[PDB]
Amino acid sequence: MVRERTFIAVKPDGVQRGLIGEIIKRFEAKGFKLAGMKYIQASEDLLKQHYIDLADKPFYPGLCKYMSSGPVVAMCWEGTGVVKTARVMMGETRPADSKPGTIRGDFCIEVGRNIIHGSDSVESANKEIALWFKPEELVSWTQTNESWIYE
Amino acid sequence: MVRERTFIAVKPDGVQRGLIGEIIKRFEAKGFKLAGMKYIQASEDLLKQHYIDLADKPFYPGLCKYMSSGPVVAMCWEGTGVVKTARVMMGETRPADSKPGTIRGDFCIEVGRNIIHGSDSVESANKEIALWFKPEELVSWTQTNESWIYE
Amino acid sequence: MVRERTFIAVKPDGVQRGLIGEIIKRFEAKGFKLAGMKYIQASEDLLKQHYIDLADKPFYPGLCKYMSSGPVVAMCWEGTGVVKTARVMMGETRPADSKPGTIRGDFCIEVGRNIIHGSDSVESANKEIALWFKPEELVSWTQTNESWIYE
Amino acid sequence: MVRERTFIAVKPDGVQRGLIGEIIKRFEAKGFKLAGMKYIQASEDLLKQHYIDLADKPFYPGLCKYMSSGPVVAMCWEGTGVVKTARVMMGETRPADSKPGTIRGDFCIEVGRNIIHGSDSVESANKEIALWFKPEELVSWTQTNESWIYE
Amino acid sequence: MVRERTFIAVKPDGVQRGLIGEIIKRFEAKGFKLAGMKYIQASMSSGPVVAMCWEGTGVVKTARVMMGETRPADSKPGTIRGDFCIEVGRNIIHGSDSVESANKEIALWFKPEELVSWTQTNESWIYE
Amino acid sequence: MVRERTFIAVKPDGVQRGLIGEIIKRFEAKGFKLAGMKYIQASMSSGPVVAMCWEGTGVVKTARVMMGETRPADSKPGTIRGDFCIEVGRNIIHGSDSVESANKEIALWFKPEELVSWTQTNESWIYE
Ligand SMILES: Nc1ncnc2c1ncn2[C@@H]1O[C@H](COP(=O)(O)OP(=O)(O)O)[C@@H](O)[C@H]1O
Ligand SMILES: Nc1ncnc2c1ncn2[C@@H]1O[C@H](COP(=O)(O)OP(=O)(O)O)[C@@H](O)[C@H]1O
Ligand SMILES: Nc1ncnc2c1ncn2[C@@H]1O[C@H](COP(=O)(O)OP(=O)(O)O)[C@@H](O)[C@H]1O
Ligand SMILES: Nc1ncnc2c1ncn2[C@@H]1O[C@H](COP(=O)(O)OP(=O)(O)O)[C@@H](O)[C@H]1O
Ligand SMILES: [Mg+2]
Ligand SMILES: [Mg+2]
Ligand SMILES: [Mg+2]
Ligand SMILES: [Mg+2]
Repeated sequence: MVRERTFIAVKPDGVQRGLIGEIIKRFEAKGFKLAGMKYIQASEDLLKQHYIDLADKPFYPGLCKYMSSGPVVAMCWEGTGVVKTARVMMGETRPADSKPGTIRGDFCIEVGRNIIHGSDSVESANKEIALWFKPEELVSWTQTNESWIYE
Repeated sequence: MVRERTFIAVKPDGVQRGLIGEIIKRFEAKGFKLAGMKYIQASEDLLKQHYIDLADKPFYPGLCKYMSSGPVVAMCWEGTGVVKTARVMMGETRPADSKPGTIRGDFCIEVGRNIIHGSDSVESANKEIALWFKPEELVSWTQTNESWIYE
Repeated sequence: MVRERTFIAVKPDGVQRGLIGEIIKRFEAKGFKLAGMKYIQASEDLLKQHYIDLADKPFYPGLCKYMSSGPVVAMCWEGTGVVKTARVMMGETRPADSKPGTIRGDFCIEVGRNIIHGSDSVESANKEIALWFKPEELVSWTQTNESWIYE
Repeated sequence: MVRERTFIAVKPDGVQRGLIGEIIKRFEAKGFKLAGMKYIQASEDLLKQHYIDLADKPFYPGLCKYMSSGPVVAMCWEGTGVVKTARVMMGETRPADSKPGTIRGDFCIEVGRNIIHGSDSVESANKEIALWFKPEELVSWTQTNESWIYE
Repeated sequence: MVRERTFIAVKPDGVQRGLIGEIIKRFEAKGFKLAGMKYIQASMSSGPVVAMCWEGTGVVKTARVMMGETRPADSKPGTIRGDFCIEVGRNIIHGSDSVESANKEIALWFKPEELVSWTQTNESWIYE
Repeated sequence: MVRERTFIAVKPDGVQRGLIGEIIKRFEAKGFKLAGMKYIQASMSSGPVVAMCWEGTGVVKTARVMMGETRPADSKPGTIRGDFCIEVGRNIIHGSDSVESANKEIALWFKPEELVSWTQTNESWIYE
């Protein structure tokens, strides 16, 4: 019964500013299915791998330390088109360019404090999910209202 | 003053997923006036006429079938530019193309389970409202703060 | 498959103050099932019958005229214990004695403007539902998530 | 400073009815600190131990069976008086006796589908937290505005 | 008609934790009328407070009910202190405990210029 | 650090329709800092307005985005005008259109005493 998945994380600013439930609420209200979830303080080296494609960018060392500075909520969300749709729901990388109604549009201001992460593509999602989740931490179950979300 | 009216329906998935109140609340908040409301399981005959323009589309027979599967909330809403504005508030026909902040943007995933209907034009609204409501079932009244909504 | 029902109405102040959706939202969120709904401007004589047991009270003539002064949303809600549970959700007859968290506790101030009505007992509900609803206006359907509300 | 901790679980009906975010959001809003969170379909063995005190109750075997039917959200929350206060926020064991404003008061109907669990005491919390979480899975951190929550 | 009035303040912890709008929304939703509002660091004085005067039938006692008990521990869910805080020294909001207190507190915090006379157009749907 | 500041007013239709708290909650949620607040009938003057000064990086243009277009008809859902109103003459809120406008509007509506200097303790989670 399996459907596309993506990796979503509430960043340390999201946790510190009390937005975990508000963020999850939006993904539930959309009809997406929660397949995995954990709360951790990730190591700086874990984040260096998560953001490996950015290793040469000037903000990278500070981004990885920052993302390891507090707990994060790591999540796997599942549904048709969830990878691209979640990005839409978050807004742009820069909150300044994110529209009201989006998570970043509604809740934050700066690119370095943009509360949330979502995979940018299916292949990125597959890598990120495997990096953060062990296979047994991914739950298979079926939403009773699946009939009303998918024909 | 009598203003423009549109026909809005909460589809069976919208009723089943408990979004009636949320949808009505968005229209009240916007400033529009409720002019008619009933709750029915519509006949397939009625829906075939409702969607008569799409009678040759592949999805037509399934659409009408599905829209008559359960109760819907049928509404008439009144206010300046309410036809085009209600459509903006719902989003695009496909939720995948709808923006966060809109009803479909926030709440659903698939074009076949897109929780709500709105007339696409004034002429469409005139036909639909007459199809769903008897004249005696429409309510004319004046919002006390209508002067804070309209100059 | 039938379960207890009650009659709930959004009074004219509830409609005028934009609380229809907020009220319905609360009954949906609770797990109750919407069985019937209509929007009407009820006659003063209909209300005189609705409130017949109060015919000798000083506020009665003014209460019946008032309740016929604007549109009301008439509803039948269904579920285990719904009659008594809905009253709890509304608060006391007097908003002054209704606790925050209740509909009257949150949204109004005076006994004569207390936004909502609910049947006080099963026998009252049976009478009120029959007075306001024709039998065909009552919808039989089954909430897909009934399994998660009732064991 | 290390403060009191409690074990809180979103039950399978709570997950299925899309109330994860809403529940977490209430605990964040109150000022409590998230100290642990995982998402699992628990073994029936684990639940039999979780509820071991109720092993002779008629509802016990069905309870454990049901709690292992789907994924639950397992949580550790931290703060002054969090054990007794979390229980207040959920309501009474039976939703019928729970007040509007509480989680069960707002969201459910039956004692067997009462969406959430909280430890009934500190000693119960110590056992439950150890049963559901390995030491390495609990997160110690400091809320930046903790000084606006505690003097 | 000028109705009963009470003093309500969002305390510095209320301002710091971003609860100003949430508190105001509750009093507006209830049907009470905002009569006065300012934002000041008074000369507790650990930061800005929102000082307010709300007006309506029985607003003094009702606003206290809406806040919850003095201690959040004794405050019920649905109330402001019940939903949003934990400790007695960090209980986010203040409300006058009587008409006399209210009258004194209003006079202390507000100049008469700062109490605005107006009528909610929906007043006839709130007050008989 | 003193950051950029803009003038925002809840218009009389905004006050009359009970949207003050809702508007404030949006600016608090976004992470902007309330710098000044009053409530007055200015000498449009058809009733009370809530006058505010909000502070943060890019607050002038961002607050305009949060409001939506000048006309609610062109305002998108999610925005204040998009969610809550219909006509251009009843568009509930005002925001300065530039830093220069903001500076002038703030000076016009607020005395320097009424701009409170403070720091959100969560500032380090909003600003790098
Ligand atoms: N110019 C920048 N300055 C500081 N931080 C940045 C910048 N660009 C990106 N970041 C941070 O790095 C994270 C990952 O970057 P990237 O993968 O490019 O964006 P996204 O999160 O949209 O996929 C961003 O979410 C943001 O927190
Ligand atoms: N390609 C499609 N496949 C399935 N159902 C569709 C498709 N396109 C439209 N529908 C359904 O038919 C309904 C009516 O179509 P249409 O009138 O074109 O759109 P709208 O609802 O936006 O007015 C849509 O709301 C949608 O639920
Ligand atoms: N003392 C009173 N003064 C004015 N109106 C009243 C009074 N008591 C009751 N009412 C109005 O009459 C309605 C019906 O009264 P009743 O059936 O006694 O209360 P309830 O609505 O709780 O069943 C109330 O909801 C209220 O609007
Ligand atoms: N009489 C009952 N019938 C069915 N299930 C029950 C009954 N009483 C309790 N339960 C279930 O067992 C759970 C555990 O019981 P208990 O520990 O007594 O209550 P609480 O959950 O409030 O701590 C309850 O939350 C409820 O879901
Ligand atoms: Mg990237
Ligand atoms: Mg169409
Ligand atoms: Mg009665
Ligand atoms: Mg127990």
